[PDB]
Parts: sequence; structure tokens; C-alpha cells
Amino acid sequence: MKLLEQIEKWAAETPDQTAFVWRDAKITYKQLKEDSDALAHWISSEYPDDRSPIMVYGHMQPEMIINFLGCVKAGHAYIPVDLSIPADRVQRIAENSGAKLLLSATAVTVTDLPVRIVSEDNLKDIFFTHKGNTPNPEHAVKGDENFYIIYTSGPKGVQITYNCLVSFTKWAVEDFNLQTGQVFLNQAPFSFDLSVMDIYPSLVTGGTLWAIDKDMIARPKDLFASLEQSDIQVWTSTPSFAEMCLMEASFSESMLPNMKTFLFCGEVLPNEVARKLIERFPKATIMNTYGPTEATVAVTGIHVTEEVLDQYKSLPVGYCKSDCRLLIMKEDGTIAPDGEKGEIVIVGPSVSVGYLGSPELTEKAFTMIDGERAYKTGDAGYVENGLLFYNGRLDFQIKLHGYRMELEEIEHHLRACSYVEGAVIVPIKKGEKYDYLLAVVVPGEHSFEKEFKLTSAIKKELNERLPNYMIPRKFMYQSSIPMTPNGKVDRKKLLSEVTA
Ligand SMILES: Nc1ncnc2c1ncn2[C@@H]1O[C@H](COP(=O)(O)OP(=O)(O)OP(=O)(O)O)[C@@H](O)[C@H]1O
Ligand SMILES: [Mg+2]
Repeated sequence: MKLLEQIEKWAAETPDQTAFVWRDAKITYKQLKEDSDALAHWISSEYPDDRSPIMVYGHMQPEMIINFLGCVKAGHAYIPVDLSIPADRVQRIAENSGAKLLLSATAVTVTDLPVRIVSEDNLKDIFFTHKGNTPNPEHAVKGDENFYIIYTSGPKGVQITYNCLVSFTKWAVEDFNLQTGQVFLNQAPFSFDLSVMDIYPSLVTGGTLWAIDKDMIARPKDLFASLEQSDIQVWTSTPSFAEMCLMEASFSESMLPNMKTFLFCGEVLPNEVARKLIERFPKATIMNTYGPTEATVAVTGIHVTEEVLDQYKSLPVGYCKSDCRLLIMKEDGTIAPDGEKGEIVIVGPSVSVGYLGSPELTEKAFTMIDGERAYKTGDAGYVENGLLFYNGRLDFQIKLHGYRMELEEIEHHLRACSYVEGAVIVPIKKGEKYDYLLAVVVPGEHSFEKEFKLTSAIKKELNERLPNYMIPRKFMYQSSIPMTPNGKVDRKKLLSEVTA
């Protein structure tokens, strides 16, 4: 069955089941179908021949999902733009893409863009005006036609197709041990593809998306009360977000008695975090997945068990889905032998058809191999019997003491030290070269009476792992590590405040 049909199926079998919920606003599979049908019909009547991508502005309102499906039912790809995206980048996206329409949940603040803006009331009138109407079944985006276009920080628009999303979703449902009618957490803003990991697997299995917004996360007591009521079963988020929840004593099986599946992607998953989770949720399975946005969310996955925890101090990123394959490459097109590190490369139906209008950018990253699209991740790693390991981004490989060290690796051994609960390394550069490393750490419990004593203890244990030239010169301590709007470590913010 087509992707949409797998979804529309629940509108029929389970019409009154909650499809999406954000705070008090809820929508059933029936309304979702009904309203997205009406929106699609409208889009077609307004743009009979055009199929340009459509922007969908908002945060966590149910209209975001209604609008996405409406856009694709009419043959248009959608571009999720979260309220957190700076206005300048939003305008860029407006002209960058060929978008001629922007649908908005709430009020659209960003200074007028060069597109037609349908918002708030306008959108409501459409659902009302076109209620009952249905789109031409044959207008639904298909095959290699764009489904959604999510942008890179900057600003490149990765084009994900129907076939791409179908390949990811089919895999996700299969190997993530998903069932039907489960409640899926949604922590990631829609302009971050990690959200796709829960949105579609949930919709095709008739689950319930339980959204957590930005303000709620800023007010911990609300977040946790919300989690206590969610009855979430499938947790999809970045490692950093789980860890912050973990900093909360009551966050365990007690708060989420039905938790059964954790899905992590986007950054390094600390062995300890997975450890605490396995402990706090003995009934749950932990999955670590890896992948860039250019390859449709994630391509590798592995069940992180105590066993894996016991034999892998540094957790692996998983096995590649069978319809794709991985390649590790060194200096030249030299395909490194299993065990050796090189840049990770992905090939298969998951790979993006390339950046939106920029054969210049699509040039270096994307290529063809035996007829299949391929993408260079910019990530360093290696394979061992089909199991992929992540070392770090090629860019976070710095040059100090005429020695080459990797940010991610140092952070790992640092995290391993006593008294260190959270840690990030900020490479400080004097002039145009890297002068020294600054360690920002969230201290665990301790009895030191003076800061210098704590820093000496950590540096001493750290020197038991890493060479002396890898040990950061300066340490700084704070109550928490900042997360960007996507839930990832805010390295930019950190470097900004080390400078200041
Ligand atoms: N399981 C994982 N373990 C470690 N790192 C991961 C994992 N999954 C993803 N990553 C990292 O996250 C990156 C993918 O993130 P994303 O697609 O959001 O773009 P980004 O690199 O974070 O930001 P940008 O917009 O600049 O590209 C990968 O290239 C990889 O370095
Ligand atoms: Mg990238």
C-alpha cells in the first residue's frame, strides 16, 4: 500500500484514535484525513499546474502535520520551518527554494517573504470552506518526486523523495520493533529530520504523536508532568535530551511505566546514558541509529544491550539497512579495508537526490556508483563485520602539538573520568591556529574544597588514558550543557561564552 494509504487506513479502522497531541490541542486520524483532504483540494484549486515546494511555518501545533499531508496529497513537497529558525535564514529559504506558498499554524512574524502567506484564520477558513472535499488520488507525490525538503544549518535544502521516505519508514517500523497504536514522543522540531523517525513510523502504525515544545523544555516541572501523562511508549530524541531528563531523579520506569523502545540519533550516544536508561527502564530496549539528513534520517541501527555496553566502551552506530550499503574511504578513492578508518560513504535508495538547486554543492557530496546515488558524510569511522563505528566529523579533527587529535574522542575519555557528568571540549584558537583546549564540564558529586583540586584530579585520571598533549589546559564548570533548539550540544553558544 502507498505510504498515504497505510496512513489513511487508520483514519478508517481507528477514526477516533488520537493521531497527534500538543498540550491540550488534539486531532484524531479522522480529522487529520478530513482536514488534510480539504487543504489538498484547496492547493490544487489554487495551483492547478504548479508543484513547487510549500513552506509550513510553526512549531508543535497539530496543524503542522495536517499541513504536511495536505501538501503531499496535492503533489507538492513541504518545507518544515520551525519558529526557531532565524528570520534571515527563513527569507533565504523562501527565495532559495521555488516556494510560492507558505502555510502557517500561528502568526508569521518574520518580515514578509516573497511568497503567498496563508495563516491562522486563512488556514481555518480553508478547512471549513473545503470541508468534505477530497484531492485527486493521482496528485499524491510519488516515486522520486520530492516529499519534503529539510534545510541544513548553513543553507542547503536536502530533497527527500517518496521512495526515500518509504525506504526509511519501511525499515524503521521493521527493525525498531514497533507495533501499532503506541504513543510516540516527538522532541525534535520538524525542521530537524530526527522528527521523521517518529512522525511517519507512528502514522503508518496508527500510533499517537505526543509533542513536547520548546517552552515546556525550558520549564522542567511542566516537561515532567507532561511526560507523566503522556504514557509514551516509543521515545525518539537526541542523546543530549535524554541525558538532561536523566539529570532528573524521578525520570524512570515510575514516570513512564509503559516505556518499551528508545530511539536515539543525531549525536554520540554516551555508554553511561544508555547504561542509566537500561537501569531506569529495565523493560525498555535501547536503539542507537546513525545517519546524516542527506540520507533520510538514519541508515544504521543496533540494539544496545548490557552485552554491547560491556564490550564497547564507545558505542557502535549499528548495521546498515539491507537495501543500502556503506563504504569507508581513505585519502584517495582508496576503499579502506574493514577495520581501518576513513570517511563514511552511503549508497542506496535512502540517499537524497541532491541539494535543491545547487549542482555546485551537490557536486562534491553526491555521486553515482553502479547506478545508485552515493553521499560522502564528512564523518570518520570504520566497519568491522558489517558493524559501523563512528569516530567523529572530519572537521572536528584538530591539529595541536604537531599532533592530530579528535574532539569526539577526547570528550569520550573525559566523560569517562570520575566527577565528570557532562563534558564538551571547546578548541580555543589564538590568531588563526588552535592555541589550546578548554574543557567545559558538568561536575558530579565531590568533596573537593577548592576548584583547582577538582581540576587536578580530573586531569590526572584523564592523563591515564590520553597523551599529555591531549589533556585540555583549561577547565570550566557549570550546572548544565546547553542544547540548541534541535536538542543537540550547543557548541556555538559555548565557544561564544568562552570568548566573552
Ligand atoms: N548515532 C550517532 N552517533 C554519533 N554521531 C551521530 C550519530 N547520528 C548522527 N550523528 C552525527 O550527526 C550528523 C548528522 O546530523 P544532521 O543531519 O542534523 O546535520 P549536522 O551535521 O548535525 O548539521 P549541518 O546542518 O551543519 O549539516 C552526522 O553527520 C553524524 O556526525
Ligand atoms: Mg552535515
